[PDB]
Amino acid sequence: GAMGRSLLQHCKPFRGATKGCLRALAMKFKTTHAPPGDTLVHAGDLLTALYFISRGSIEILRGDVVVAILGKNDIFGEPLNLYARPGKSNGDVRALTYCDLHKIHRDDLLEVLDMYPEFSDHFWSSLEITFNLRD
Repeated sequence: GAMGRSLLQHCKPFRGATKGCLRALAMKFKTTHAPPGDTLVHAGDLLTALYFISRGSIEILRGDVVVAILGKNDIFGEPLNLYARPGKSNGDVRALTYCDLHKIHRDDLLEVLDMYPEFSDHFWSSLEITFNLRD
């Protein structure tokens, strides 16, 4: 489907997902369309979603200082497989330009990966989170 094809643009983490696995992931991902200036994550928020940027630019702030710019195929959040509870964000995440993001909630991603344990190992090993927001 269209979402599955969109997710494949994030090459390495989705490499090797079978049709059933990619379909199950795609059903839980949503496309977020953020206009300039919209804040996607506030400092201190629980890190309950993983974000893949499809296009557009994102500002990461620590305090009110811009500390990173993320763009196409960059990823932000925290690895979801390391703790039973979500961490809190060390920074604000805001759109610089119009942005299209693929967003999956933590609970939904972990539930899908329950059904695909070998893919889950590949996913967390090959995920290279561009900006780890864990405080």
